[PDB]
Amino acid sequence: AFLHVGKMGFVVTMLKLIQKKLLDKTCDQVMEFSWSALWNITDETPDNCEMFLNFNGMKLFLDCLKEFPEKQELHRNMLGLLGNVAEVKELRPQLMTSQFISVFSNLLESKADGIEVSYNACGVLSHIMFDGPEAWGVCEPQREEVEERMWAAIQSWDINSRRNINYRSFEPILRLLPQGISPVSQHWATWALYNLVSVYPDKYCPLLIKEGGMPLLRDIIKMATARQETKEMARKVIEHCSNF
Amino acid sequence: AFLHVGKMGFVVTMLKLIQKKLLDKTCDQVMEFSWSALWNITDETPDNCEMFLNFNGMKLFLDCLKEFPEKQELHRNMLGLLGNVAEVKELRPQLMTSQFISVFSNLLESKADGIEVSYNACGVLSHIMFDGPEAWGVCEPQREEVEERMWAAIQSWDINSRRNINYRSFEPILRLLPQGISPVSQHWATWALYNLVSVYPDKYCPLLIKEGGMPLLRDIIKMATARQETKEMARKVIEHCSNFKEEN
Repeated sequence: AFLHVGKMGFVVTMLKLIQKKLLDKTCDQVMEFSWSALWNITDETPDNCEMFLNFNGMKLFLDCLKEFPEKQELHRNMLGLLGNVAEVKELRPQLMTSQFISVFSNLLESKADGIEVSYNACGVLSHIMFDGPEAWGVCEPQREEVEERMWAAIQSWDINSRRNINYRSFEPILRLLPQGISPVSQHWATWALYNLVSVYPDKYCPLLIKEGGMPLLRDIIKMATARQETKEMARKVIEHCSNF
Repeated sequence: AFLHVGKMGFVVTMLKLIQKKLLDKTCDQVMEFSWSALWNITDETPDNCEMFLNFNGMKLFLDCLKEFPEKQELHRNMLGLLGNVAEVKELRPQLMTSQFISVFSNLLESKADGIEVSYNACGVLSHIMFDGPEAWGVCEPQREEVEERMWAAIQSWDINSRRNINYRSFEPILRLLPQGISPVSQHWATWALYNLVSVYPDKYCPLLIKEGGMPLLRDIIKMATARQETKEMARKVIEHCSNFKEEN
């Protein structure tokens, strides 16, 4: 258990501490904990994502990225937090700026913490791209260029990567499967499931099955808008889950 | 998504800051931050609980309690942390000393931060009681005296108490339902659910339902050996949850 984050204003407490550490130019264990705490308290918790944005958290994120460009765990934790923010459809419009899209697109090539920074940045963009081209009112980083960078990132990851992430539910990922608005978001989501059932089948195969992932992946194989590579990946995900 | 992983260097860093603030005799925001950070990182994370104990956490706890006997926020943070430690079965043997049991039992009557200190002390003791009488050994006070104080504490709390707690999973509470070793621990766990579904149904009815709490509570009501007062609380939880699905 933990305290009541809303009543205690814990999101604000963390962001104030991050601001103090950033001014002292220190990325120590306390700085990294503060971001790790924000990542963890925003999991499936939109009110905490909303409070992060309303307390100017995006500015602290960008300033920390620039002041600490080689701090890999810091980058992982910050991008995990933003991955949770990006799952909230009502908050995504706040991510649709050239400043923010450029950062996420640039992080697709990050080699920090193995694949975690690239993966979480691709997740952020996958939820953004799911809203369709009308939602992309940003002129610089063109949508098609970011999309091609997302395909490049996904294909570059080792499918047997061990991972510094966990999911209590696959529902935000599964929501990217039954749609043709954004094939790249569907491909990211299929890769996410494939990697997890490949490397951690005992935890993630039962999770994927219980939440209805199998019919969703079968539908991908029959889906006109899905790319050949996504259909091939989806059949293999079914493959490992049936063995289970 | 989330990441709940042990971090030896951070547990060590937090314990060192607490020890420093202890020597300074100052329970400032940093002292509260450090204990609340330990509470946060032990949530659903047994590895950080194990590291806390390996790096002398119990002595720091006792010393902070003795140095700062009226600081309610500190007590709430420390007992929150210990509540997470006590969920780990392999770590509970390290809590079985007369020194620690007396401290926890004497917190059952605490009025610090509403009910939070008394509630978390009772939770620590509920997981301890679940281990049975052999684990208690010759620890003092006697196991039956502590059990009676736990019953009394539970009945003293307002069932509609507002709370300074959050659960992301009820797993450690549900673990105390399908067992007959410790009736008081089953009662504490049923109370914990009853309070949360009474006061925060929109959050906790869906969690309890999704995590399989309904069959466990139904089983308590059908168990011939369960205490009627616990059966009636379990029934009220089922009633509240069944009502919840109606509204939605």
